[PDB]
Amino acid sequence: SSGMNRHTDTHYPSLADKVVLISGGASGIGRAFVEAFVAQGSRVAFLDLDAEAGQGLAHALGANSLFLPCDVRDIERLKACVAEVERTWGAVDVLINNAARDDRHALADVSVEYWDERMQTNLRHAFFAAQAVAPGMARRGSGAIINMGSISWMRGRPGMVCYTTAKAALNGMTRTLARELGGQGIRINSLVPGAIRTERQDGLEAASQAFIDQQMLKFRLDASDCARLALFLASDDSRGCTGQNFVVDAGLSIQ
Amino acid sequence: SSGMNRHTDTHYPSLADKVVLISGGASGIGRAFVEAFVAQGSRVAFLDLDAEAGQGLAHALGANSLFLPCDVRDIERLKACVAEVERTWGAVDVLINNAARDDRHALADVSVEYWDERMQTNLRHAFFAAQAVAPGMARRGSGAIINMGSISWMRGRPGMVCYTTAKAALNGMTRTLARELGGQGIRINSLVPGAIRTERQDAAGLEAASQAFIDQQMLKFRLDASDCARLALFLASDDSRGCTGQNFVVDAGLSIQ
Amino acid sequence: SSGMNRHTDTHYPSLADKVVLISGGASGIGRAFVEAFVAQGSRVAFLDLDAEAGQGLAHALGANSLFLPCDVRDIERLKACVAEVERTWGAVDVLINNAARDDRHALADVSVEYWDERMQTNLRHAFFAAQAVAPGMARRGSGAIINMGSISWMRGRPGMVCYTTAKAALNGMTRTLARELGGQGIRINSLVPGAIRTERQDAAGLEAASQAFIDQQMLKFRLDASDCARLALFLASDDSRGCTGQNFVVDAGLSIQ
Amino acid sequence: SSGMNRHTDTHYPSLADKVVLISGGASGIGRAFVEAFVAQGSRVAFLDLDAEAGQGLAHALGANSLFLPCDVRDIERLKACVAEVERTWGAVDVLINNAARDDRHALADVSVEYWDERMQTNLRHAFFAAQAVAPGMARRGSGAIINMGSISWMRGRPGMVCYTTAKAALNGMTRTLARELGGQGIRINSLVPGAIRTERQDGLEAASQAFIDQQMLKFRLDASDCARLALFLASDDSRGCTGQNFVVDAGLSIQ
Ligand SMILES: O=S(=O)(O)C[C@H]1O[C@@H](O)[C@H](O)[C@@H](O)[C@@H]1O
Ligand SMILES: O=S(=O)(O)C[C@H]1O[C@@H](O)[C@H](O)[C@@H](O)[C@@H]1O
Repeated sequence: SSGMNRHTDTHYPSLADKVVLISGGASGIGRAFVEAFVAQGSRVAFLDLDAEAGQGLAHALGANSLFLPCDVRDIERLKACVAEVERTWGAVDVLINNAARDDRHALADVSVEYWDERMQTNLRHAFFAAQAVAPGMARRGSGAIINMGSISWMRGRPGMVCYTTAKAALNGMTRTLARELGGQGIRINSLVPGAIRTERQDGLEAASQAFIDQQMLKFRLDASDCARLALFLASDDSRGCTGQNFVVDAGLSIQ
Repeated sequence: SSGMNRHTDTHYPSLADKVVLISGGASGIGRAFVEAFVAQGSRVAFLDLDAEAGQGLAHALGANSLFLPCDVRDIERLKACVAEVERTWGAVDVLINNAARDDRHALADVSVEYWDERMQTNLRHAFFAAQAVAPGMARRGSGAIINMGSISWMRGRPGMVCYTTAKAALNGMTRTLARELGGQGIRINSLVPGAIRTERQDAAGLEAASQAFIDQQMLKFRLDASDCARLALFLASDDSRGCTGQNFVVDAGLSIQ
Repeated sequence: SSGMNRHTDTHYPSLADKVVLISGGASGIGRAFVEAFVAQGSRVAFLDLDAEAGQGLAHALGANSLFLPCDVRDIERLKACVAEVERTWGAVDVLINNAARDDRHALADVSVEYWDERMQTNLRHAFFAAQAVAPGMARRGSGAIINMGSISWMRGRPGMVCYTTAKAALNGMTRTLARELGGQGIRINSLVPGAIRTERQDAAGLEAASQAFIDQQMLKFRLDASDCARLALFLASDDSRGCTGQNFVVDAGLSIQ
Repeated sequence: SSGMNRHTDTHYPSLADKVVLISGGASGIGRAFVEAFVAQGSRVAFLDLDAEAGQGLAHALGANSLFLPCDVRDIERLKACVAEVERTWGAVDVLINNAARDDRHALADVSVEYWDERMQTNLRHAFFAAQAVAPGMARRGSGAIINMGSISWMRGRPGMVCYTTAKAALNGMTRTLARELGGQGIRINSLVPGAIRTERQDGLEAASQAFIDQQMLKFRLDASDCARLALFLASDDSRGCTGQNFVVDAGLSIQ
């Protein structure tokens, strides 16, 4: 549907028909992933807590989109969501661990409850999602995982320790998973965005200018920038790339 | 006390009388830290699950050593241990988040409970220990934190996802905490060992695996606990006052292959 | 032309008509770049020392290919090659600094002359080529530079100090040039291959060394020139418009061991 | 002499009597190295182009200091300086490749001559100095090399391409030299300072404040900070450390 952004004019034949699963798929960056892969003729499942946003997006994208309600905190539901995707469409080809919560929080204010919940929301699911997709990928002898990283921990960004720490954790999990699963044909990399303009983000003008001034390239990045990178990392054109970060940040991380 | 490993012949005057707190202090690398700082005239508190090992080591080291029993999974006890150190000796000067569990485990087999507990044992405590020491450090306007890292995740070592992932997490937490707390005078770095010969790590066979480390390393000798302790002393002293947010890798080149 | 490796089935509309300049273009990885961009409807100029290889390849590819003979050590010729490309086709859109010499050499034996020439062959040209393309890019307000990096220095590979040192130098030059030129619309990244099977790299024995790469890699297959070209196309296209200052490693995991 | 800074109160017994060689030793950071190691009872040789500054410093430090005039561009003189140190005191124990020129220069203005000279002044000597000291170290079965790095290339600092590029080059040379020479007992690491206040550096107040605001620790670093790190990297307390960077920058590189 021509009202939904295709994100790129590039055409990746290797993406047609591939089974893509994306967490936090109903808004922002995750929504853009969903749209971009749909536009490449992939069969795209997405998970999200927001049922009405989820169903509206699936309605807009049509029958090559599948919306599954899921609180990623709930690993049991997460593994059921995976099982359901497998039954419908077969083994996942591409997993994008995208779901995350970047609510700001001061070091001194974090309680044990808040820490644990933030870790469950930002880190734990990425591991279990990978664990769930892996055996089916291995049966086929191929598959691709993309962990959404962040330059925040790289730049040592203060004021959201749980989020930055989870993100840092994914940096390592990418490397060890790449080794653990590479022998099975599965490649795992991390897509690492800079400051991406989305609806959810936000004096807005002022903060946007500060990003431009800090960046090497003097324009704002958006969700399309992420999705273009994702398509490449999913396609057969990145077949030899594993264990690695790919940073799309207009230079924000190098200051 | 006359039989104790001092770990180095170096003397750091800035370490005398400093309050040092170390988790997993009763054996292996943690024990070496405790000995080394004691030998520099620091006041060293240490936490460990093993009460008998803890009390024997504190008895051997004497009155500038303080052993507090603590399961680091238990945040409430962790915070009580800190508060007790503070009441005894004042604000902590040096925190070393050392406690960890590197038991091997297969990716495919990890359950939700195993994951959570491994994360609590390897990661969570390091944040809360930091949070507990911070206010007292800030009141003074100075302090140092050392997070024990690992080259395992850097080398993408398989077969212990929870441990390597926690270690990678500490890599990030170092950087953000360094920024968040630096305005208060607190510096935070990660000490990142390679393959350290210890009693646990030990437990040809052993000989063969030890040779493979030497063959893979750039320097052809086995690193031990003392190598870690010497690095820790430097990172605690006034000679590293300006260093923060950073890794310091003591690995004889194992991570560069 | 009907017999030519296209390298990928992907189609990048943004690459059509773009002016692509590639050093060491006549063989191996450089030749693959030339073929791949030609297959996307780019206008591709390439530089190489080997005149007969160069002219045959341009003859095989046709009128959207332009071969300029060039010794990259000779900066004057390098700048003349650039100016000639500019006059033919306009401002370069994509520069790929690919020319290099990875001949093995012992640390202890390197002379002052060998060092200088190896640095001129492996490093110097990449800066001057960048400097030559920059003004034309800036006039348009857009452009992309790709510096061929190597995992060799990352893995601290011995036995070719000048090559690994040049490659490490490019790692830094990428970052500073990205900042220095980004205000003009120019993005700059490094494509960093692992162990690429080529005719030269080839020249059990071969079989045994090839197996050792597979055993050391995370993905159990040999990478080739096409793997590099596919990465290059992405880094040149509008799909990487926002990426700058960065490494992109295509190494099947060889650098993480 | 109590007019010359000792830089630290720490005492490293393993440094007593060790033969230390430092390039660009007569001013700024290099001078501080010379003073600090002298104060630890090392036998310290230093190289510098400035003969009067060199001789004044050697005069202040006494007979455990040795000043050799040397233009590091001249590799022949560099290798003679090394040979002379070896003859006087024996094999070098510690080499600090410090000599460098950080004159600012725009990308478009660099000529071929300027590039080559900057590379000879900033990079080439570090390799040849290492090559010269190595065989003597290997005979003994021990030695330590410290390459002065810089966070400038890490932070992608514009406006001095030759300097930042040389510095980046040393980052790699450290790793490969560590492997090449490790089997001989020689360790090689890079000491990587942030923005160090020296006499040569420099509205000065304003620029100094901007460094404090950018840094995680809110004080200015000085030459002493570098020397304290150098002593550790030279001593037996870092015996197991090789191939690595050690960054002393108050957090400036993580922004
Ligand atoms: O061999 S590495 O994993 O590269 C380095 C070492 O890291 C440690 O934290 C592990 O507990 C060791 O078992 C391991 O040997
Ligand atoms: O084996 S690595 O040195 O780690 C990767 C590869 O890097 C290339 O630039 C070298 O020219 C190859 O000869 C080498 O195989």
